[PDB]
Amino acid sequence: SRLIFEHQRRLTPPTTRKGTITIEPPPQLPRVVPPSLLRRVLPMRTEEVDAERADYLRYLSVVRDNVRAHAAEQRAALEWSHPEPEVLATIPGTRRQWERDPRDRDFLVLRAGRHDVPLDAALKVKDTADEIDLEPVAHSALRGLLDVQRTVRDAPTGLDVAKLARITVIGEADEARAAIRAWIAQAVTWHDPTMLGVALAAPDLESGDWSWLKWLPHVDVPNEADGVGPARYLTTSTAELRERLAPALALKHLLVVLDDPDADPDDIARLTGVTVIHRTTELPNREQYPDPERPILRVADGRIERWQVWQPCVDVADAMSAAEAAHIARRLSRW
Amino acid sequence: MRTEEVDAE
Repeated sequence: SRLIFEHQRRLTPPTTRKGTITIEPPPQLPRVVPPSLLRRVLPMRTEEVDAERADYLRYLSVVRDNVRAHAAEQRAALEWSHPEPEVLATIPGTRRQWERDPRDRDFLVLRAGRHDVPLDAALKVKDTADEIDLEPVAHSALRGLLDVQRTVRDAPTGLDVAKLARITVIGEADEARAAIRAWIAQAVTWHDPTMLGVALAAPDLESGDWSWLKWLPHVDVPNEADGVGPARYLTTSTAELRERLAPALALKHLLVVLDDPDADPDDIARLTGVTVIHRTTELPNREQYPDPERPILRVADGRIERWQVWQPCVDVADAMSAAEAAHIARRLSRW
Repeated sequence: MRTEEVDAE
């Protein structure tokens, strides 16, 4: 029925030299004596301090170039490991499909869009002064540097799921199912179908809606045919999906999604990593400062605005379409 | 040492 895949090694994109770039503090406002016309009318004065200013600014330029190289490495890696939700149509073929392993820094991380990643490198200066006054035209430059070259511009974000255990989106219907299908495909595509599992419950499953999990062998079961479908956990009842997963519930990671806002949300959990996803109708208003785990997510036009006290947390969201996911499943069912 | 020096301190 299906072909065979062999565990060819993963390729390595050049990682980050995650060190501690250090910057020398500027000079210390050298005291300038009065010009004194008497000894200035013949035809440690400004010339020397200007020379020193120029030297420090040159040094600063060099450091800026180096940190930009580091930023280039970082964006290169992050683009390599979370491509845009169209290239993934071509990935199921080549030797990079199950290229994610539990030893690798990117594991069970699900891309959702592009915004400012804070440049994991250090950027620490060794300031040792007790409010001594530093030269104005150097300190100004260093300060104006340490704020714009510290955060990478729009970069592939990460909605990691290895330490969330619950995701609950809020907002319009299909805008939600978009980001959901998006990162759920991005998840299944990179990791061995023998390593992580997914579950579904929805009323109109086979209508161009959640049907598309048909050809999915990530939703599979061990030792069961179900006639045509791998496991076809794809259902409409909640506790029924639980029972279909009750033996599978026990590490193969589990990803249970629920297109139903009602029908007893939070009824399996609340375990040790098995993640639940549930689209909700409406929000809490005074949540007790939601834990970074099991958080709240609102879907704007192109934002995925987190819930904190609105901290958009994504400025351009990654959205998928239904038919695209359909063609994804179709292509991937081959190997 | 110029007067204008200490006056600056």
